[PDB]
Amino acid sequence: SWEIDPKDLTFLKELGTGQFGVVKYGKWRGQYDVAIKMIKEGSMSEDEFIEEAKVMMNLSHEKLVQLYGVCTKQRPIFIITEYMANGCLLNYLREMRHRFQTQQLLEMCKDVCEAMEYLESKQFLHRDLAARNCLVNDQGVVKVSDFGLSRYVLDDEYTSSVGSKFPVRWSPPEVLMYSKFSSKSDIWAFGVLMWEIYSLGKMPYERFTNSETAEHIAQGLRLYRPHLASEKVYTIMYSCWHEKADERPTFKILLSNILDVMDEE
Ligand SMILES: Cn1cc(Nc2nccc(-c3ccc4c(c3)CN(C3COC3)CC[C@H]4NC(=O)c3cn(C(C)(C)C)nn3)n2)cn1
Repeated sequence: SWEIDPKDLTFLKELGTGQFGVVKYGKWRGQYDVAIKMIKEGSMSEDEFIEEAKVMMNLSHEKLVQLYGVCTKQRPIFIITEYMANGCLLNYLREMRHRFQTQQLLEMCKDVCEAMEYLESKQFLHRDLAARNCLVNDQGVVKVSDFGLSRYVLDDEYTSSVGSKFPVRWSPPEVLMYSKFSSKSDIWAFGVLMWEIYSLGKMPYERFTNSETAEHIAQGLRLYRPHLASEKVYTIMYSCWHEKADERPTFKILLSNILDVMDEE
């Protein structure tokens, strides 16, 4: 049921390369757009991912990039997902031609927050939430992508909290200090994502290295208000960065807060 026949795929354009190698745009059965991850040899814990894929198939939300199936009888294995015509949110934000209105930026936050409230309701962690792991469709809707996949990455530079690819700038102090992941580390990352959206894709802590960032966060330094964020919007993103994880909100509370600011606005 989770298996797609790779003979049903037509490959049409290369999208780029991520942690697991090349991703392509194609058609399924001559008709339906898909994205196809071609998993590079050595990059993924494949047997564990294949077992988890059964669970991921049943995650379905309008603001989550849908997993359609896997092709596992051959190597490389393929992961087939919903196709998002406008690519990753980070690059979308950096395209100044869009001249975004702050109401559009708030709606991007709401899109992500609805997806994360859904994953929270299933006790499912994203584990690498960030604008680079969200995607944008042809209607400008933002959806959350590649949730949970961090668990199957074999590259130590990504897994090690001091590795060159670890998401230091999206991590709370208890992750940096103790590798304590929880719902509340996804919360922290979501606040950084809101900051990315309102900063039109600037790098968080852009004047600092990863090592310096970890030191400053531990000492209580925080990101500060982006020029395009109202005071009420900044209060929501800042609430995600309480030092004490248990003082951070849930995604349900964050969603209610975002909807309130939409009414103000
Ligand atoms: C340009 N573009 C793209 C579309 N559409 C579209 N639609 C659906 C999916 C995709 C897509 C999804 C993921 C990735 C790419 C594409 C390739 N992408 C390149 C740079 O930007 C093109 C790099 C990132 C890659 N990340 C991973 O594979 C990945 C990462 N993780 C971790 C969580 C870090 C473990 N796990 N999997 N792209 C339109 N234009």
